[PDB]
Amino acid sequence: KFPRVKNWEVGSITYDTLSAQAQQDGPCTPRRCLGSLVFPAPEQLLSQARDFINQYYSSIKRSGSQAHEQRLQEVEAEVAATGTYQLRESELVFGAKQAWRNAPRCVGRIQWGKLQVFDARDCRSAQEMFTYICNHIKYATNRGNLRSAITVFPQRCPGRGDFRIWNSQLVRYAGYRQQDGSVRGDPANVEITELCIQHGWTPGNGRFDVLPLLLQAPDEPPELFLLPPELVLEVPLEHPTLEWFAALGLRWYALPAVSNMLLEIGGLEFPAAPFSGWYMSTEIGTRNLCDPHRYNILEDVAVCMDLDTRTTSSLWKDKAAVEINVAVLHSYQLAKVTIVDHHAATASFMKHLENEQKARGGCPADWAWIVPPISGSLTPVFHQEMVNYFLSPAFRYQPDPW
Amino acid sequence: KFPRVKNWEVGSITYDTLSAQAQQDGPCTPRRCLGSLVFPRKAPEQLLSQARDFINQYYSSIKRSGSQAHEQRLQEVEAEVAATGTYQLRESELVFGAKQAWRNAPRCVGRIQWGKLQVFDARDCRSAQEMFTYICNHIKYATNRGNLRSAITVFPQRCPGRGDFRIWNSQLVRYAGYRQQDGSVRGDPANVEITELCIQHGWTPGNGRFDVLPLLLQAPDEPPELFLLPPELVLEVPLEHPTLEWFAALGLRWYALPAVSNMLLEIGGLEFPAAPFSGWYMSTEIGTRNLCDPHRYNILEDVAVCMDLDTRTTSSLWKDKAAVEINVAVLHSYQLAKVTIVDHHAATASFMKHLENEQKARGGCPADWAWIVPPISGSLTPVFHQEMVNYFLSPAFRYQPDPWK
Ligand code: HEM
Ligand code: HEM
Ligand SMILES: N=C(Nc1cccc(CNCCc2ccc(-c3ccccc3)cc2CN)c1)c1ccco1
Ligand SMILES: N=C(Nc1cccc(CNCCc2ccc(-c3ccccc3)cc2CN)c1)c1ccco1
Ligand SMILES: C[C@H](O)[C@H](O)[C@H]1CNc2nc(N)[nH]c(=O)c2N1
Ligand SMILES: C[C@H](O)[C@H](O)[C@H]1CNc2nc(N)[nH]c(=O)c2N1
Ligand SMILES: [Cl-]
Ligand SMILES: [Cl-]
Ligand SMILES: [Gd]
Ligand SMILES: [Gd]
Ligand SMILES: [Zn+2]
Repeated sequence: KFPRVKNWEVGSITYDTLSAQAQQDGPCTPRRCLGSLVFPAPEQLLSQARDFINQYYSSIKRSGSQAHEQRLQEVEAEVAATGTYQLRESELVFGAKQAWRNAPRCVGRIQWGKLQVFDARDCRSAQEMFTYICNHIKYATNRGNLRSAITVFPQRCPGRGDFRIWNSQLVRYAGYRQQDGSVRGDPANVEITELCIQHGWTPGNGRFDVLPLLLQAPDEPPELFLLPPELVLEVPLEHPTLEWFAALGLRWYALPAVSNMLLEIGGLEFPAAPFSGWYMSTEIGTRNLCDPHRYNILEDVAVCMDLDTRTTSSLWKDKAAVEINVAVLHSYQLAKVTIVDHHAATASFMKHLENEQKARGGCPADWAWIVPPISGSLTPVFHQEMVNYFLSPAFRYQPDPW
Repeated sequence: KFPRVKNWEVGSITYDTLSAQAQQDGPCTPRRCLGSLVFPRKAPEQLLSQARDFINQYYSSIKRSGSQAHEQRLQEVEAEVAATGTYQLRESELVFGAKQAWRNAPRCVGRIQWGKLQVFDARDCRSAQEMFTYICNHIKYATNRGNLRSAITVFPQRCPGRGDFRIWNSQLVRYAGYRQQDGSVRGDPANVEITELCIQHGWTPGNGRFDVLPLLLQAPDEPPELFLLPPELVLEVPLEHPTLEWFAALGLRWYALPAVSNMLLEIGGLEFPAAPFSGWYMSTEIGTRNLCDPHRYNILEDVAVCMDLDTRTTSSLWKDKAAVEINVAVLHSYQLAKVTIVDHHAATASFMKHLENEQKARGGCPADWAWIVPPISGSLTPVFHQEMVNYFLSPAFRYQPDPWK
């Protein structure tokens, strides 16, 4: 049947009819659920291309029109002639927005219709890739008034290497392996930091050293590019009432610009299509700064707050985490950099689910990722049953290029 | 092959081979995951296969696989099923099966304790009055003046020709929820339906926020019978906060003993529709879900206003701050009352140890990530960073239909 989906806070029931159109298989079976796991031929391409073109023409209310038929014939004729095809720019924009819309782990999808799409499919060199990336960062950052954007580099094609951005985000802090095995800076980025050093980057020795970009043009080794510091907007973290918090020297960057995912549209694959929006504050204050395998600053802050750190039942961890999240929100607002707290974001996502139920009959959503990492059940999404499935166009994980 | 399971905090990787023994289907398919749904679902040769599997589990657990006793029990069960359509557990098997069902429960974070369970054999029970006796003795034993002891009381199994024993209440201790004319609820909205059933069956209702409900106890083929718990049996904890002195004036309280009474215990193909079990609370159950859920007592905004927090904008994180202090109050108050309680940090740390133990003992552990991760401070706990595999093993505790529907 269609899954029955309940909201336990309100008692409201929906049926996800959209899931019946799920393209690819996920990791679960009737025997066991793997929903919590982080990492789950012209005929085939033409089949995906036709489904996408049909999708697009349905969305603009032109199904079965002459333009629809003409576009299908164009795609068939191009695949027959070349083994691949080119998206019209309107289709690329639609495809990128749909891939965002379809992303089950994105709580920010209320924004999905508002996406600046930079068409870099004419890109030829890593140097030009860098210029596109800087223009993206400048546009999206917008002096702190963040604007969602994606830059689409040339698609994958047979007999030619991919464009790749080796960095997982356009802005990443270095992580330096110390002699005793610990990390200075961001442990998430030890591997890319060492790759940057291997390719000729002179490392810093700070906790928040912005990494250079490793940009790979087809069939070339990656090339190192330094981001101009004026392009990388950062927010020093301070707290509204804990005056010592600023002295901790914590900071984060304004622009979450994810650069290692593959964008798939109509069977075409764009291995370099960095996209950016703005942060939800728990990403910074809870995960990046408090994860034990990231900056792991929770106990430092708890020491500064004079909390009792050797009984768990004092909830010192929870109190310290809240004040770090408060500091993130306060600091981005003070700096006039767009940020959304986890209450506002989850409330907007509930509105999104409602919109999508009416628009498409459901919404693929990954509960474990949508529910924020603090205050889970204080947010409405905790009480919302969700159905997780894969629709295309999509953003996919892909192997690291090295 | 077997699911590869990663802990992202440590980077350690295991394979859940136990999942290959999953005995029932869950709700997910390769096309879509339904892991976040609360309620996923809903003979002689099938009974024998489940019985043989269970007997094999039992004899393996005591390291007597292949013994004459093992073979005799298999033959006896097969003969009993052939002759009577069913069979009876030996007392030792019942104890093992109850503990296994707890061990197998994917949504239970407290399973480090699974070997420590007092099993009361009430399979000789004959009436609702006798059910009440067993229940009162369970509550008394389990409460233990606040030094809580995990226990289960197993009433007679389902059997053809005879209705079931059922406890209609979802827990042995529940606060009444009284629907008001404006649609609001006085008391616990979770219990509106059982409250109305108690009233329909002759209970004179209170009008408080924390009125302990009577028990509706159903003997086979009888309408349910109403029993009031002696108030001295029901240990309760008044809630205060160590530094927010007005908090005590909220008049909030909760009960000591979580005693779940509406789940079905399945052991070796046998079904025990009345098998209430109790342990102790994890503090987030009370302080985060029961008190702060918008559809439960919903106290968050009133606490936040009394804390003088700015409730006009969400980015002050007033909800988070108020919820933390409510959880502090629960922990402080139970400790002050000398009633066993575990905070979510301690509980999840112990569950990580349990996962480690079970990897070695059985090659895996069925776990429901969405239920194991606490409802506040999720990623501050180790379980958030632990990938989990959810699957159904038997013996098991299962949901079952309400007996009035
Ligand atoms: C506009 C504001 C946005 C907000 C507040 C937001 C929020 C988030 C958050 C909190 C996550 C989880 C990330 C993590 O935990 O690591 C996420 C995931 C994701 N976002 Fe959004 N997002 C926004 C815009 C966008 C845009 C513009 C795109 C693409 C066009 C996008 C695509 C995705 C994808 C594909 C994921 C899944 C990543 C994965 O599976 O690892 N998001 N988003
Ligand atoms: C000893 C201390 C224990 C602690 C701290 C504990 C903790 C928990 C918690 C926090 C939940 C989630 C409940 C909810 O959110 O509604 C749970 C569920 C569960 N517990 Fe445990 N538990 C304990 C003992 C037991 C015992 C003794 C049994 C049975 C013999 C048991 C069986 C279960 C089952 C079957 C569930 C799943 C309920 C469902 O699926 O709705 N637990 N436990
Ligand atoms: N607002 C936003 N955010 C956002 C959205 C999508 C993806 C991400 C980044 N997702 C990172 C997931 C991750 C986290 C930690 C580790 C890691 C690995 C090794 C050691 C320690 C940590 C690895 C990964 C990727 N597998 C952020 C945003 C970005 C663009 C638009 O909106
Ligand atoms: N420590 C323990 N705890 C625990 C363990 C298992 C089960 C439960 C109770 N599980 C409650 C689930 C629930 C929550 C809210 C509603 C509800 C329904 C309608 C409106 C509002 C709320 C309904 C249900 C039952 N489906 C507690 C414990 C009990 C026994 C041993 O250990
Ligand atoms: C193991 C577990 O899936 C992992 O820790 C997940 C849980 N939920 C998440 N949710 C978000 N938004 N981001 C994450 O990285 C994760 N990590
Ligand atoms: C919709 C969602 O499944 C529901 O709110 C779940 C989430 N996780 C939970 N986790 C626990 N421990 N208890 C619950 O009742 C729930 N409820
Ligand atoms: Cl990030
Ligand atoms: Cl409860
Ligand atoms: Gd000091
Ligand atoms: Gd005070
Ligand atoms: Zn699943």
